[PDB]
Amino acid sequence: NSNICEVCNKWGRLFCCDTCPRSFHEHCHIPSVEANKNPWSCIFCRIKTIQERCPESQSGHQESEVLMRQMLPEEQLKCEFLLLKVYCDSKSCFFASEPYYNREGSQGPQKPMWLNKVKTSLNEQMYTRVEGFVQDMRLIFHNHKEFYREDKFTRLGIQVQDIFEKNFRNIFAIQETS
Ligand SMILES: [Zn+2]
Ligand SMILES: [Zn+2]
Ligand SMILES: [Zn+2]
Repeated sequence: NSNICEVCNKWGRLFCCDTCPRSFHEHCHIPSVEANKNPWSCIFCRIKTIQERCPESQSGHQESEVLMRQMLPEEQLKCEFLLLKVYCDSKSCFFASEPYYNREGSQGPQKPMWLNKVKTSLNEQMYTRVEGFVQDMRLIFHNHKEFYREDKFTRLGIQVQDIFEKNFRNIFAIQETS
């Protein structure tokens, strides 16, 4: 197995996947690495298994249909994985914890949002449809773009949104378009 966490790229107290060479800190993995369970399979392995069991699940889909899906176990897992893929980018640090807004010439958002809040919301089964999760994720970046206006720091929101969107299209097998 790897000797660094797949998500944050640091060593420490790591839990090793039994079915691939990846390793994780406890709370870097999503869901948090399960207490017992030998063997243990990581979220990358669990997603791969879904795909292998239903090869047709990789045919293209319409985003509108994906968003209306109820958060049954497989959709719950796909959203957990998509959230984890965002945390895998180091630029996710800017969006992880609760933000505050005090900048001359800007007003903070009506509905603040951040990655750890989405993480808790998933853990607590607060989303009933995929749409709920995707709306909160997109809100994170939209709030950032709006608040930072013309400051070049706005680009961090663009960059992390692009990682989110690319992974959304891959995980949920959204039909390719120009
Ligand atoms: Zn980690
Ligand atoms: Zn694995
Ligand atoms: Zn089948």
